[PDB]
Amino acid sequence: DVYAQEKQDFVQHFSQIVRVLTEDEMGHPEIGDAIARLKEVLEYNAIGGKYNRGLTVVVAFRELVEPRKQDADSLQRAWTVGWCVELLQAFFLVADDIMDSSLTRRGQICWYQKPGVGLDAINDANLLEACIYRLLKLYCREQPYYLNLIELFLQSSYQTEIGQTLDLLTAPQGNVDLVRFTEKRYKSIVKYKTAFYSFYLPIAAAMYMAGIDGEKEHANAKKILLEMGEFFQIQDDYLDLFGDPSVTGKIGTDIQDNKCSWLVVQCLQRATPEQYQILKENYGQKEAEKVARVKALYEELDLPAVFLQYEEDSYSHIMALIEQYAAPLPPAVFLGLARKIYK
Amino acid sequence: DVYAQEKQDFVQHFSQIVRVLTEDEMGHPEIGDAIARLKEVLEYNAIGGKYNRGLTVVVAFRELVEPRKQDADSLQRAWTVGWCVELLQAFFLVADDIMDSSLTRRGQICWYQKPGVGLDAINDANLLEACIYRLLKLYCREQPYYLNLIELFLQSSYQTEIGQTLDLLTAPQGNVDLVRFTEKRYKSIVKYKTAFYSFYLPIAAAMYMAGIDGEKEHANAKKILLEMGEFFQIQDDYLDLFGDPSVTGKIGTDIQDNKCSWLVVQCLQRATPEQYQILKENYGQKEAEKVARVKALYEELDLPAVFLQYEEDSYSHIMALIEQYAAPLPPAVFLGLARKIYK
Ligand SMILES: O=P(O)(O)C(Nc1cncc(-c2ccc(OC3CC3)cc2)c1)P(=O)(O)O
Ligand SMILES: O=P(O)(O)C(Nc1cncc(-c2ccc(OC3CC3)cc2)c1)P(=O)(O)O
Ligand SMILES: [Mg+2]
Ligand SMILES: [Mg+2]
Ligand SMILES: [Mg+2]
Ligand SMILES: [Mg+2]
Ligand SMILES: [Mg+2]
Ligand SMILES: [Mg+2]
Repeated sequence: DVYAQEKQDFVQHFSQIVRVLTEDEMGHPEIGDAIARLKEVLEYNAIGGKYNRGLTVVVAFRELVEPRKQDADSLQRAWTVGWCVELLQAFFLVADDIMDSSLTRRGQICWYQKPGVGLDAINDANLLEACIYRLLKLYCREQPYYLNLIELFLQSSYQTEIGQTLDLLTAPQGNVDLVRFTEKRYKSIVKYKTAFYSFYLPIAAAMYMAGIDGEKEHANAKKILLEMGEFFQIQDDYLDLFGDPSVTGKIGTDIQDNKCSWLVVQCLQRATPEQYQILKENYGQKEAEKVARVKALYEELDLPAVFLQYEEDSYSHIMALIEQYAAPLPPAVFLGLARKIYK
Repeated sequence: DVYAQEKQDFVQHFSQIVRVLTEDEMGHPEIGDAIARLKEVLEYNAIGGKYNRGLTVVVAFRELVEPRKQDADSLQRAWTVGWCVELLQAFFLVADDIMDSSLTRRGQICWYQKPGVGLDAINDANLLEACIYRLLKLYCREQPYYLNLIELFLQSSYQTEIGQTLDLLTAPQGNVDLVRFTEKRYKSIVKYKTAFYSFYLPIAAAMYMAGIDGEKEHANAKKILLEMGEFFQIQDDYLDLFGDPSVTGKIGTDIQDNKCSWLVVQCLQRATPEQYQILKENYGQKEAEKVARVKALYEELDLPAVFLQYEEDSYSHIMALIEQYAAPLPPAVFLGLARKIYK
């Protein structure tokens, strides 16, 4: 497994990331304390996930750059850009945990819930974002792809924030939202909030690094990668309720938070008028027994079996798209990523 | 007054800003609702201030570009970059109001306190930031200063966030912070959190637009502008307690929030050991009568008279720096800005 090959080296590069985001400022002692808080934020929030998004940059970089061109410094730029994707994820999750009222993430208490943090985490999150652009500058400023990468990271943030905005608008707290939970809406939300940054962004970064900047090549990749990202979010929604928390590292809140989850969309498609009422009376509320009634309804409509069927169909579909749109890129780029997310 | 001259035109340009941040996406109807929320965020949070930071870009642009070079399109790029500074301010204040537990801003209830907003304002704030880079791209992508401006806005966010981090670390909630409130610390905080973005950023943007990109020219400007920004923050601290709220548009929270304010630093420099105890027992707490005891202590040490003296000295100092460091730039660039902030 090519991801598992490259993991140790990727993670080991983190202490260099952190040294450089501190060595950058030994000329300014007055900001010493702030830099120490930054280190602590990086350590708590950039570590402990699966690193799939960041590793995708590195794996794809290997497969796209001719190996005589993979010198020490280029590899280091690749690992650094991979870490920039992980920093963007860390930015997003720290903020999302506050907005979703979350408890745990990656198996530990959410950063904002730590005593002494609280809403200061808003600034913490934005420092994570700022780190991306400081790394790009320190490591890629003289490369012909520098501007492409900056604009890709910015554009990806914007798309993700537009996605989040739709996610929030579709889920107002304390209000019966069932009319709004449709398939068309669901697919838009997830395209913008997850698919661009989690799937297009890292492969696109590696494309740009390898000097593949053509509009058609990017557009072809993107047809594959946005569909994979949609499946990824549906799986994330399913696991929010049916996953095992010692594996997912987090406790699901989608029903309480009134979310336009794939599950609730599937539910609505199938429920009898009576079941529609159960959903209505119980969805989007804090009360544990209300949450449980919803979950029972989902199990009564074999939504877990529906998810298992959908996963097999989506896998066939994604593979068909790799057949249609991968060339001229190595199909292994996309296949290694599909292996990481299916089963 | 050159600021007052250019104001009407600046403000009128806002509806174009908003049209372009919406016309940009008529090819993507699925995100329609999100774009409507964006418009609403822009309207509530980018409007109602004094526009000094954004206007500084435009005023400075006029004074630095030779007028035969001030065509219709260049002016429009100037007003747009001015609006990018105002968007950055709007980003910062929306987030800062949540973190400082604020009530009002610019004479209306803070965005996050509106019913139905709450911590969704975190995403709202970040959309404001994203707008900057979308405007730079749409209006300045083909200009030789494009990258300079992107890197200046990013670097300015980073510095401001580092400043904020020091502000928060120096003011932990529910803890007696008096030992940490020193002059040296105070000056660092304000340099980073306010001075870079409020004073260096807008003049630097206009410098870059006029093709003045030299390291020494930027460094000279910056010596002037960071000192002005320090005075600006001290005045902001003074007004937090002693300003009239129908003028400031906001209610001050520095004493409750346990802030390393210029006032508390001045207080510590002057208090008898007994007064030091009053401060200690009353600073940083929610209780209205505790706040009032602190204010009475400040008045007992004639801190308002100390501020009035300091303002006159700082004004003389800034003017001396304009004499030393303005050339080769027109001194009117800096003088018009000092007129806007002193008295
Ligand atoms: O990991 P999670 O299950 O919590 C997913 N988290 C996730 C997925 N896709 C995008 C985000 C995200 C990104 C930025 C956000 O706001 C910050 C920009 C200000 C909020 C959420 C967060 P979700 O809440 O959508 O099920
Ligand atoms: O307008 P205010 O009196 O409230 C001043 N506001 C202000 C001045 N300088 C910088 C900020 C600022 C910028 C960004 C912030 O956090 C966002 C980056 C995430 C928080 C505060 C806010 P302050 O709270 O320092 O007296
Ligand atoms: Mg979440
Ligand atoms: Mg979420
Ligand atoms: Mg989820
Ligand atoms: Mg404030
Ligand atoms: Mg503040
Ligand atoms: Mg203030």
